[PDB]
Amino acid sequence: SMNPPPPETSNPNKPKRQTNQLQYLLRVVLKTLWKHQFAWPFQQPVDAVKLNLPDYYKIIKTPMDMGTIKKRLENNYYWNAQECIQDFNTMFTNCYIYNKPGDDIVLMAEALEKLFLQKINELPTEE
Ligand SMILES: COc1ccc(Br)cc1-c1nc(N)nc2[nH]cnc12
Repeated sequence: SMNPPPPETSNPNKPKRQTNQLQYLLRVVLKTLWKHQFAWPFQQPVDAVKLNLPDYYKIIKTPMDMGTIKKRLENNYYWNAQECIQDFNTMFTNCYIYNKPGDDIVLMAEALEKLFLQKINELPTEE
C-alpha cells in the first residue's frame, strides 16, 4: 500500500467560472481523448497498490489523470483554461517521468498527447 487521496475535484474555497474555452476543453478536448483506444490507463488515478508500483507516489508528487480532469470540468472547478491545460500537461509529464521511452504506456501517452496538441491548437478566443 497505500495510495494518496486523489486530487480534489471540489472545493468551495476555490474561485471558479465557466468560460467558452473551458466548455471547449470538456466538449472537444476531453471527449476526443477519452474515447481513444489508448485512454484507458489515464482514465483514473494510478492505483500503485493494484499495479504493484510502490515507488510511484515517491516519484510523482503531483499526480493527475483524466478522470480527475473530467470531474473538475463537470464540476466547474477551474477558473480558466490554463489551469485545465496545466492538468493535462502534468498528466503527460508524469507518465514520461515515471516510465521509460518505448514503454507501451509512453507510446499511449504520446498518441493522446498528439491529439491533445491538435485540439488545443484550435482553442477558441475567450468570449
Ligand atoms: C491508471 O494507470 C494504469 C492503469 C492500468 C495499468 Br495496466 C497501467 C497504468 C499505468 N501504469 C504506469 N506504469 N504508468 C502510468 N501512467 C498512467 N497510467 C499508468
